[PDB]
Amino acid sequence: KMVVTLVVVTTILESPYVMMKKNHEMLEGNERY
Repeated sequence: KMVVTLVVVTTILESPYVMMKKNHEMLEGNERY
């Protein structure tokens, strides 16, 4: 074939500021919180 030639945002779980979601285990990323 053609051959080539060569922001960390921290927080803590405190209500109502940061709370867990309902399906938190079934989500990933920033949508978990």
